Amino acid sequence: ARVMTRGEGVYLWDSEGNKIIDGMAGLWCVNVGYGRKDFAEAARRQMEELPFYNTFFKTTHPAVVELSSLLAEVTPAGFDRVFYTNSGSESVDTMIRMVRRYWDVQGKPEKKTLIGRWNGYHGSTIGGASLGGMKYMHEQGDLPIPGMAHIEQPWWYKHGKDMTPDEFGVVAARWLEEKILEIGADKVAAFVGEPIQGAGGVIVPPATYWPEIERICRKYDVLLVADEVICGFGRTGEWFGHQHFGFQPDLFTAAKGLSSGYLPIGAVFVGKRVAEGLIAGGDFNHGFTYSGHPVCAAVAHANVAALRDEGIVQRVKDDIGPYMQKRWRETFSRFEHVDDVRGVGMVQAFTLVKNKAKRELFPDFGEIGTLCRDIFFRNNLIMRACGDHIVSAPPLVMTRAEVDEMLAVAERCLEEFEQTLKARGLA
Amino acid sequence: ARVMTRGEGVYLWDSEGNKIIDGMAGLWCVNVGYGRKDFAEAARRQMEELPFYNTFFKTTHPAVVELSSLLAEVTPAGFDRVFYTNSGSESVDTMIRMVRRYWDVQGKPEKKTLIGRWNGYHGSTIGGASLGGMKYMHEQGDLPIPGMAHIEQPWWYKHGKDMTPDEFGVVAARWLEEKILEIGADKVAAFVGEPIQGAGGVIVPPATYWPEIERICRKYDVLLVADEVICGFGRTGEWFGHQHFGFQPDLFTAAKGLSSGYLPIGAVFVGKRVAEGLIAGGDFNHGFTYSGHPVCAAVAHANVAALRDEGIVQRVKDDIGPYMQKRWRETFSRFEHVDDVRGVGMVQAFTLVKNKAKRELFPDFGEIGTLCRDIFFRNNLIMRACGDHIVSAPPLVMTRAEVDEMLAVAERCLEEFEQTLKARGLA
Repeated sequence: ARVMTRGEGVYLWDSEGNKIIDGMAGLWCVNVGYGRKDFAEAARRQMEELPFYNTFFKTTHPAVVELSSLLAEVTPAGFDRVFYTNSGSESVDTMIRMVRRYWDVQGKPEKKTLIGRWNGYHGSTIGGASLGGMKYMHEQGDLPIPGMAHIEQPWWYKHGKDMTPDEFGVVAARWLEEKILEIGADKVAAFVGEPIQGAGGVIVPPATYWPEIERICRKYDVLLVADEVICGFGRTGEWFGHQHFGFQPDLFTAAKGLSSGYLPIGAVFVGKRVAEGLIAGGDFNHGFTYSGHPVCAAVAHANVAALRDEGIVQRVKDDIGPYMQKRWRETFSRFEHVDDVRGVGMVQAFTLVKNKAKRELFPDFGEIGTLCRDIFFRNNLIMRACGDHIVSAPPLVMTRAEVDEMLAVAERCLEEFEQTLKARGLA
Repeated sequence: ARVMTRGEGVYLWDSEGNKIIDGMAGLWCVNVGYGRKDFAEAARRQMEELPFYNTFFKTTHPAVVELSSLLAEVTPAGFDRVFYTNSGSESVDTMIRMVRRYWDVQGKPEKKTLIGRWNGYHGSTIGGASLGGMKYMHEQGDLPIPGMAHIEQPWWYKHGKDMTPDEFGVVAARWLEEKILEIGADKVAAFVGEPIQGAGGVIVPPATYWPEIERICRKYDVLLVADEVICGFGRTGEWFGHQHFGFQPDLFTAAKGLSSGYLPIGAVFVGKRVAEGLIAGGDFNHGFTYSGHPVCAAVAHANVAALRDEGIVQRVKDDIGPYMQKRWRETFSRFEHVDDVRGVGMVQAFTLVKNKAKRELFPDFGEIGTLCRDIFFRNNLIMRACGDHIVSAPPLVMTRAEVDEMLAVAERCLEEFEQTLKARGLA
């Protein structure tokens, strides 16, 4: 009977008048928060004026031109080429086609294999699911399609053995070199990864990881792609997660965080090297020119402008981010069954564990996470479980009072969670 | 710089006040025509009120519920299960995954091959391009992905030899039986086809074709899938092209015709048998419940309501359709280098040919269509060239005056085109 009635800021309300804290910002994407009535006006105006632009005209729709110009002001130097899509999933599928076409154009038609990671998520298309490494997605299908390979994820809690996180980062990155050499560098087109793995559980790699991944890609002349599905548009305090981790990808993909989810959209941001190679090839020219639904572009422009002009991204970096990260660690580090408390900017997580001292996970990874999640939900807090990882990505506009409000509810729920563990003898 | 400034009804206007006739309704999809300010109000209202619906609630967004209920009132019996997407390309990719999962659930994981047609078009994803039969899309890669096969298209003008269209329909459909038997029925999941091939040049199959295709699919336990990317939402005078051709697909895919292109959207309409088979599996349940961007759904609802309530689809069947078809044939049948004048409802075409009597096509199929297309554009009429086929699919609301206006401009260009052939000695 429970229906959602409205949203404002970080809150949702139901038909019974109950306030719900959205600690996940819809699908990790409602970065400016709920209730942006100004976006509705942007959509209305664009649709009344010119919701279409026909290819009969050799020019680009002014709404799309304006969006691309704003994006160029906020994206790293050298990403003047943007190919618009309808979603993060389509962005990934397009990027796969682009990376393969680039090598064809270069006269290296064998260079077609993309390398991803286990527990990596890259959307839901046949191609994206194949690049992804989600156990259940490959489990129930014909995946992966040819020319896809996977390396283990940089999850220190599980795989670190006796290494420090920094030592482990180097070893985890070197799995890419090992895989490139196993396949043959001349068969490898790209490595693709989320700066922080989102759906996998907010797996935050060690500081040593991305620099070594980047060194390895450059050494073997393999393209480097960041999937900014979740880290894009201010989530880490930088505009894009790759900026936080300090690597410089050749292309990066974006999902509906581009519009804070208010209309469906995505994009592939294409760097100078690949853009020039594809422009010589010619078969993405239609897309580079005529991609982007004008009404969706108008909403995304309003959203990106708000992110910049209202100082929202800067505020994550300098203000609410450090506050959230400190408070997050203060709140959860004391629990007997919580470990690997982690996060940066406005994405954060922890893992529910059987025994901290032994780094021992619960068996049937996910059962305990579901149990904890159900408690959060009963208490009108949205934070999700990915296996036994608990994850949070609230709207970036969250105030310190709202941070503290959310944490107080979560803290109460964790106390309940541990009581239920003990009472069922699983502790 | 020639820029588009506005659209109304069947007309587009440029920056220099020129009135252009859109004989193609955007991407074959602007079915209610341009200037629908009421669609803008629907989008505004939905975005102000509730543009999101969170999975925290186990209910469906009211705008999506309302859209699905309306669609069920106009779609064929048995398609109560709809899975929304952002585009026709995503619909196809989703449909491929569904068809494969359905057989997985039935305990037949070997039944994975989908059969399409040469010159068939099913969107731009890796999966869709592989199912499609566009030669250039394939060799611009290492498509198709595995588990895809193709049969020849039912194009009588080229492949009919000395059969009548109806004899040829049976022959062209039996190519499917041949391919199923070659592969083995136990390895074949589905046959997929556009009721009329759109991008392939409005190839209209003989009346005998679809019933034979259906007989074959049912005999060999192969699913039958209609791609309604272009035939959908009133184009043939029926709601869907499969209804015109009198076949019952097990699933069918839709593109942004669902919203007349005003916002990006698509859908997979899933028949009772496949829906029941998937609901047992459980892994499209999230999509079946939570698919559909609510703002896009509100615009699509307004569009589908207008198509029904303003009598637009019925008018194609009983009124403007017959008129267009009669006038089209009256206008083009007389020309020396025009043959196979064809169409139904508001989709129509012809083929530019070297010699009618010999059914001889121009060499380098495409050069000639382009030169005819160029004349059309110079005279501010948008009709598309697919190889040497000239195609038209105007907004369904086009009036008799506008039909005659359009054909008058087309006639002048064809009168011109043939004069230009001789002057080059290509005639």
